[PDB]
Amino acid sequence: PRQIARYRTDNGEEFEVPFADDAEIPGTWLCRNGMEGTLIEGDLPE
Repeated sequence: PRQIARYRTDNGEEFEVPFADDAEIPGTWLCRNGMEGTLIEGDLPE
């Protein structure tokens, strides 16, 4: 989806990253801090 994705890091810092509508949004992504932040409700867990 074409939304601004927001990954919250271990520090609680929220990270904004604009994706296109062709891209799927996961709840983990390496951020500019060097930590995989968790986007608030994203992909489907197994």
